[PDB]
Amino acid sequence: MGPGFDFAQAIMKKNTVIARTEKGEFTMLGVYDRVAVIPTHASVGEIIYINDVETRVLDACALRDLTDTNLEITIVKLDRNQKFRDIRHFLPRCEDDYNDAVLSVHTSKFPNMYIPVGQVTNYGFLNLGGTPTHRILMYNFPTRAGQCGGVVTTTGKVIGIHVGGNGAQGFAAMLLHSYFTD
Repeated sequence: MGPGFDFAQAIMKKNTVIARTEKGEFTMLGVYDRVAVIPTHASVGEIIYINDVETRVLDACALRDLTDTNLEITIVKLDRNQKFRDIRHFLPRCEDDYNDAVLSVHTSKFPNMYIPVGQVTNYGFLNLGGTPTHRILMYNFPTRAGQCGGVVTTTGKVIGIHVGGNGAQGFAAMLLHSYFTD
């Protein structure tokens, strides 16, 4: 409907796949080459379904900060026959607050879904499902089951992936450029 939804759609149309684990279907953001991200609670194993294709996982790493605190991001390298468009130049370098963000989801349950979530706070610490978690972004939208892995964007930046909610607020894990230096 506007330039925010334009940037979000450009990311969804080229840089997302539907990932299925034993814990459900997730939006999955491809970042570069065969490297993607997913919430750590997806519990990625040796095999994952990518757009309903059985795919070997070549590597999977649950990120933690240097205080050894959960970040809720898992970086996956996929045994896929095709590379993602490289979007690392759209990743923030530092922790920040944002205006006018969109949360975008693409699953069997929620195809072509875009939510204007508004202002995004650098919230920091969250007890997420009982797990102390750092680098959390917060937005005042009542997000629901099915939106985990959703991509959070502003115009020109891919800033996070949706990892939870409390019924009134939604929470995303930061994406930082430094996670994807090769």
